[PDB]
Amino acid sequence: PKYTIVDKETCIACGACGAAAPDIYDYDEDGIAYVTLDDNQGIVEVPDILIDDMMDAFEGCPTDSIKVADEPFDGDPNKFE
Ligand code: SF4
Repeated sequence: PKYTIVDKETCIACGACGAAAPDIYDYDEDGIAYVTLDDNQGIVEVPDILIDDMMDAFEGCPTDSIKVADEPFDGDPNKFE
């Protein structure tokens, strides 16, 4: 499976990821992206049909703030660093 999460500390509120994958990423009041599937906890598996959109958003993020993994993040966007 695949899991995703936003490191909100490095996000620059550019708007690209919600356009590339609107069913996965949205923005808080401050314009900072988060994963709507699981309230940015990195615990809900991304549906198979959405993986291509997720990878588009991941590759397109200017500051490498979107994370992807094959194992849950359990709330920590920096788990795999
Ligand atoms: S693409 Fe990256 S920097 Fe831009 S809003 Fe999404 S997470 Fe933030």
